[PDB]
Amino acid sequence: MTGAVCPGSFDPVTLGHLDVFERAAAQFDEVIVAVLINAGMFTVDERIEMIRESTADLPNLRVESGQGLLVDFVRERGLNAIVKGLRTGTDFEYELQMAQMNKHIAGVDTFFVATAPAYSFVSSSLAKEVATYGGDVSALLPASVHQRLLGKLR
Amino acid sequence: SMTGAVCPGSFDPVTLGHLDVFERAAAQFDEVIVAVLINPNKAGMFTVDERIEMIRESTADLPNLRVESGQGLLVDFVRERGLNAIVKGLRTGTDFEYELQMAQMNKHIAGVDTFFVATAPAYSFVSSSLAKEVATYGGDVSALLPASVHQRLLGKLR
Amino acid sequence: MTGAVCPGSFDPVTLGHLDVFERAAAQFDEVIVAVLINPNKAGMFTVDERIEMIRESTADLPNLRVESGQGLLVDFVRERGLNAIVKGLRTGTDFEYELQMAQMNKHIAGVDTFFVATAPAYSFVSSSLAKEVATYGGDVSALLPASVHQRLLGKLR
Amino acid sequence: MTGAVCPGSFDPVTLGHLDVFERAAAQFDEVIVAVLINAGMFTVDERIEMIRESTADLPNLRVESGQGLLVDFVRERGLNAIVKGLRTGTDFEYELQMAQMNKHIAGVDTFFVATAPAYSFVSSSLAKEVATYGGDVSALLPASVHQRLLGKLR
Amino acid sequence: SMTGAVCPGSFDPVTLGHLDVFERAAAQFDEVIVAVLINPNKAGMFTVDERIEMIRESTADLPNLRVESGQGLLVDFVRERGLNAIVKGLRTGTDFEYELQMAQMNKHIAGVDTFFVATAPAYSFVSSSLAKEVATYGGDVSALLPASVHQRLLGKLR
Amino acid sequence: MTGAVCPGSFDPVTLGHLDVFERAAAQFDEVIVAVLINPNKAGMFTVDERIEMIRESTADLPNLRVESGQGLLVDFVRERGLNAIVKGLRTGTDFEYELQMAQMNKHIAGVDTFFVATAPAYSFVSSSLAKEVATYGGDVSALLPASVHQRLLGKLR
Ligand SMILES: O=C(O)c1cc2ccccc2cc1O
Ligand SMILES: O=C(O)c1cc2ccccc2cc1O
Ligand SMILES: O=C(O)c1cc2ccccc2cc1O
Ligand SMILES: O=C(O)c1cc2ccccc2cc1O
Repeated sequence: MTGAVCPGSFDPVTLGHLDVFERAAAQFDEVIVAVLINAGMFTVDERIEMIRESTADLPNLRVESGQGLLVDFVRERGLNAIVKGLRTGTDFEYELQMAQMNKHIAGVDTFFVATAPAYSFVSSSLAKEVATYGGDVSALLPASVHQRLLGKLR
Repeated sequence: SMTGAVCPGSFDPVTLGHLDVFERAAAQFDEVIVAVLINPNKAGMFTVDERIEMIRESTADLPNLRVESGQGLLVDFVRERGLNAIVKGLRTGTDFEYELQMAQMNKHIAGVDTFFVATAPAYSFVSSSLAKEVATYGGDVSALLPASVHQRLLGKLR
Repeated sequence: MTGAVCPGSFDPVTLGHLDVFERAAAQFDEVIVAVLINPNKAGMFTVDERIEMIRESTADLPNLRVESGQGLLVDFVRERGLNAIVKGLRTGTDFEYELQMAQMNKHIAGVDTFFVATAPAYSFVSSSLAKEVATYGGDVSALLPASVHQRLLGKLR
Repeated sequence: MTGAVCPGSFDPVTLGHLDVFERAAAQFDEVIVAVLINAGMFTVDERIEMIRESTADLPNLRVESGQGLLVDFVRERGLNAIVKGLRTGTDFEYELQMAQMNKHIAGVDTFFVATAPAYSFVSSSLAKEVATYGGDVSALLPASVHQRLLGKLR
Repeated sequence: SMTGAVCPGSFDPVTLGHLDVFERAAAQFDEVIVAVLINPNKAGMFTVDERIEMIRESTADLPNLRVESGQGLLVDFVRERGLNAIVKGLRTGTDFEYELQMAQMNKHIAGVDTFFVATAPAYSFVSSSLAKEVATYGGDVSALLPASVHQRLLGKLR
Repeated sequence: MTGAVCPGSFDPVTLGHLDVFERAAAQFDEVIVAVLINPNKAGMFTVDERIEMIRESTADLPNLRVESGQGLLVDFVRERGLNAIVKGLRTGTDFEYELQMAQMNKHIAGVDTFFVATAPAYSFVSSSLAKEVATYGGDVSALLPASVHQRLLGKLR
């Protein structure tokens, strides 16, 4: 009965995120993608849909929204592990501070894994920015997500 | 002879990480001034008087440390009090590259030195901002703050 | 034939920037300083002021020119028939973010980014820190070109 | 049937290592501590004994020695995950390079987890050095290990 | 006008990460010299001639790039050839702080500039040393090295 | 009453080190430069040479003294009734390792470590890089005190 939570705002989910989801799904019996309710581009419902569409081939993964402390989200589902992806530009020092705080207040472990090099420079924010000015980010997002992004811009 | 250093911050609220730095500064310098920043824009959770009071309660055993508020250029605060050293603490999550930039700038414009000290591992992941955030949602940060600060913090959230 | 673009908001240009401009001008046949303007946030200096301050402090570099733009840097670069960006490094540079942007810029447009460390004397000035220090009276005269310093004090007063 | 490998030379195992072992053991069904055969202080057999003694309360953990590529060690046991601890002084950039190489050549994922703050500054090398000159490292090593270290020095 | 840069290393053997840097330098400078270090102490896997040959095969499409061996101070190699720029690549695992130190030193003693460029993500985790180590134990690094280098490497291991 | 120890192998002392010595001497009542010797590896300079080069370049600091030692730094510090180390930071400093050692030193002996950044002009010299550069003829005269430079060239010849 192993399991981990993969947190984020995912506005929108990128192939970097999906790579991490797939690795978590391959190494834990159960994975929950935790979508933060927090001024963004997609609604929570749209963000969940896009992740669900992109993870249809991962039977042991589900997608849920949440608010407040991540460790409460994790513990209320009977788990005590977080899997977080690393990419170029991740503020790792801040992630370490939060990992140590999260272990202290709730006994939740955080496992970090590097995203694949091909997806190591995409972020939700940079993808939106580049797409806004007509840059081609189609190789960096799930095909579904890419078309919905184009819709939001145009 | 008379040595001295300034320990700067907003301290909203003071944490055990801050206190650890205060104690080390007070042990190594004849005089220490904790400089509490007043910021006219972003008003935090505690007033400047409340922040000073919380620092004074926490540093009651440090006779050579005093607490003062201030505004503007830190190196002016320092030099106005006849000193020319700043002691700053490092924790997990400190933007150290930015701290180094500011240290080199402060040396250049006013001849003030900056000494960095790492907080104890037990207190290395607390920050004022993260403590407030965790406490707001009912997380237990009582092991990371002075006892009286924790009491006051619970009060401000109700 | 060779050429590079040196990008920034330059609000105002510092001696750190000028050091990088000079090195690029010495190593490439042409250099274009790209003054990138955000149409949705005014800086301290207008575009014409920014360009004027750069021109006055680069007058001894015959192969350097200054132009403003907005939107994607790689479009600015490519529309001028170039394929290289030269970016300075200083103390406090978010290099991980710069690397992310460099890899994205190469991916979307085939543009290369070359980083160069600014001289130690100029390694701790930034436009933002110079403005902050000068706002509260600190002496930044040694860190900014003559074309900038008193104009900066002017804006603050 | 989840599982991970925790690699090292462990010469000797520290409480920082043990903290990582315990977290891996809590989050994966099976954990293998992989002890490198590589000029050190303890023999491979002694290093294994010390880890086994220190992990007696972890029923799903075993300890084995090995040589050559770590990913071959991992894959030959039917697993494809490595759990590696982080401490103050870890050369993380090099660990990331190796993680990306290991994923490329064998499809093995590497999960990084920060050791507890109390154990974040001990290393096998620094513990030996300090102990050699009479420094007290008893709070940083398993009680068994500490006494055997004293034996090797005296 | 005539611009130029030197790309230094031991290249034992050259990798696709190196080649990526070579290609970018050759695209941006009128002339590029790949400088192959001879070290009298630590003799690696390939002789200097073999290393030069492997680089030349890999750079056959770069007419403005040439390969030369050298010894001693890199800035002397650079200045002796009438140049004053070095182009160095960055990958995962590069000791960048040390590279910055050396760049500032090289500017100070000889007025030589150093331009850093990040290798493509696909080639960002290969290094000469790690490629040899993985290959020695039968790992497949053929996607990370030029085709002829891979062939030669398999030969040296038998 | 107050005091700090400035440790290193100082083989040879650089202007980066001297900058740190001067700042410590200005901020503490006494400063001891601790020349740490490895009995199992000879450096370029003997202990007496190292100490002599430091004394000659610190003659204008009346509250600084120079002593050699070996073994645990914290024993050197504590046996002199002190409890503070002052260590310089430069470009290329392995700060993560320095932090690890600082936390260990606090744990085993209660000794505090204060880090200070050396001046930008001296931020890229190290004993090791100065020796390497000078070995192959590079000019490091501006990075080392007069007490060192020609003695260094002497050793290399
Ligand atoms: O930082 C996050 O990504 C985050 C995601 C959450 C997702 C669901 C509930 C709480 C959450 C808290 C977070 O800090
Ligand atoms: O950044 C600070 O912590 C700071 C504190 C001050 C405290 C008193 C006066 C000026 C100050 C300036 C600062 O930048
Ligand atoms: O780096 C290691 O810690 C390591 C441990 C091993 C342990 C057993 C077999 C191979 C191994 C290879 C390694 O690189
Ligand atoms: O570090 C190097 O890669 C290096 C290469 C050289 C190549 C040719 C001549 C001198 C050289 C000096 C170096 O430090």
